[PDB]
Amino acid sequence: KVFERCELARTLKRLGMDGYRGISLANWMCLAKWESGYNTRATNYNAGDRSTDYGIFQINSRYWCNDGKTPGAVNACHLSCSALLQDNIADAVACLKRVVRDPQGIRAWVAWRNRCQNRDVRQYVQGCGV
Ligand SMILES: CC(=O)N[C@@H]1[C@@H](O)[C@H](O[C@@H]2O[C@H](CO)[C@@H](O[C@@H]3O[C@H](CO)[C@@H](O)[C@H](O)[C@H]3NC(C)=O)[C@H](O)[C@H]2NC(C)=O)[C@@H](CO)O[C@H]1O
Repeated sequence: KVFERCELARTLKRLGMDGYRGISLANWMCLAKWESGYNTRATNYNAGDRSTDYGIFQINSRYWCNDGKTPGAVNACHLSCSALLQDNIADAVACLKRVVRDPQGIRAWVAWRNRCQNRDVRQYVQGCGV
């Protein structure tokens, strides 16, 4: 499903996203916007290493989830990539929390790096009452 901006903001806040590991909700909002357009069914196949990015947060199948088709997969989230394609994003949020705990943190998300890092992201949560 495709979340409406404020609907997503409220869901993430409710799931403990606001300030997680020091990262703001607006930053998470910007990340989701540019990674998937708030679409939980979004998938991106990377011909290079044969890995795929899954869900609203576009989490990669080589290091975080298992899709059974990616070489050298690590499955750090100990979760099937299918759970990252659900309308209910609780599983995705739990894996995202694991992803960010690694050394490079939020820099793990290229779209966030390109369109959010070092920029003003206050607009993504404006008028959402979060
Ligand atoms: C959200 C998402 O799935 N993003 C993907 C990126 O996370 C991914 O980058 C790679 O992540 C792994 C795991 O964090 C990096 O290896 C970790 O790096 C630390 C410190 O360097 C090391 O101590 C860990 O052992 C190591 N993990 C393992 C299991 O080896 C890896 O270096 C990251 N790659 C790069 C190029 O920075 C990228 C690329 O795979 O894809 C995103 O979709």
